[PDB]
Amino acid sequence: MSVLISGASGYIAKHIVRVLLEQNYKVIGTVRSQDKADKLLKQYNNPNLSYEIVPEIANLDAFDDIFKKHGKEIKYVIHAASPVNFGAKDLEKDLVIPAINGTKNMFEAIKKYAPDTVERVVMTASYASIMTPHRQNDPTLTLDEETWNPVTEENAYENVFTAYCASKTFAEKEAWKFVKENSDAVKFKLTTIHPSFVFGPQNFDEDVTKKLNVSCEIINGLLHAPFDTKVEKTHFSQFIDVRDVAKTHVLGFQKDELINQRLLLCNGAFSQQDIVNVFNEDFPELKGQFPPEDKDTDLNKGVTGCKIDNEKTKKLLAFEFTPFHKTIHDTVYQILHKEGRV
Ligand SMILES: NC(=O)c1ccc[n+]([C@@H]2O[C@H](COP(=O)([O-])OP(=O)(O)OC[C@H]3O[C@@H](n4cnc5c(N)ncnc54)[C@H](OP(=O)(O)O)[C@@H]3O)[C@@H](O)[C@H]2O)c1
Repeated sequence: MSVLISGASGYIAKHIVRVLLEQNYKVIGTVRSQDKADKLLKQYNNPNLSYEIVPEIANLDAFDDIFKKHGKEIKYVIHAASPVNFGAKDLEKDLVIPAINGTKNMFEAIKKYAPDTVERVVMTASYASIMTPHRQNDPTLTLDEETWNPVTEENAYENVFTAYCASKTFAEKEAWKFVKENSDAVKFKLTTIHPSFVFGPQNFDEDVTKKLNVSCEIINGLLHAPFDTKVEKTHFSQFIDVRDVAKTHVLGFQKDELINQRLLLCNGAFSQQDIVNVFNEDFPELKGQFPPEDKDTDLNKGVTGCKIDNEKTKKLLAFEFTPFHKTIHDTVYQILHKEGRV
């Protein structure tokens, strides 16, 4: 019963792999290069961990070799690989295609090589496949676990963000379509996880680099912004802590009540200024080294944008989510401590 995790070098995946190893699972991670496999193996230093090389999830039958090799021992699959970095003017080839093709590739590989062996697939979708991007600030829209981003292929590429959100939406659509079309052929049950913007520390301190992964780069850029930088105080989106996201993925293949569930991971609205306020509150001795405190935010005026109804998700998961102030605090502390400032 090993666990296969797609895209094991990224921000969220490294936490997922940490939780899996905490629970004594045997783990096979997918990474682009031997280069990245070598560094990861030294970071975890755990004999239960191995990596296979998948250079490009969009390519033909990308995951077939893994299942030809380990098909008999893999019992659970976490499909977390999807493009988050991409050329702003290659939205199809860098973003939508690998999102969709990586998902078809993973599911077809299971059907071809382990149809009666793989028991559960937990797929990292996104809050982006549930929400409507241009209605994040609309309090009359309520989102729940059965809501879908209505983006179409025609209007998907309005800008880089709608494109990414469409990439997650189209990929998830294909996953459920595959599941409904192959109920009797393949044995695995699918669970999708839908994080909103994921904040929290990098799994390893050494991965605190000059530029972080996209979601935490939001925090990192605000933390290093000149004191006079204009900070938006208007509602931006929902957040979730990476450690809750990692925990949720692992539960996702363990708990039978999470079968066929879309899990909506949000724990609070925020603006950029709400993040900046944590800097000033929690590290007052650094006041002036980053933009100032301002309590006049949408959030502090009762303004949180579209309504999040994830009561079903919270009941199913049963563990309590990490609050915003702590998530931001831990992100910031790890950066400042790495820099020798606190
Ligand atoms: N706010 C968030 O962070 C957030 C929210 C909702 C959902 N998600 C989803 O969580 C998952 C991980 O996101 P993240 O924040 O951890 O960003 P990340 O650090 O950039 O991780 C992305 C992972 O997927 C790999 N990947 C992307 N495209 C690939 C491709 N075409 N072929 C092979 N590997 C590919 C990446 O490897 P390389 O770096 O080597 O290319 C990396 O390991 C993604 O599916 C993302 O859509 C993230």
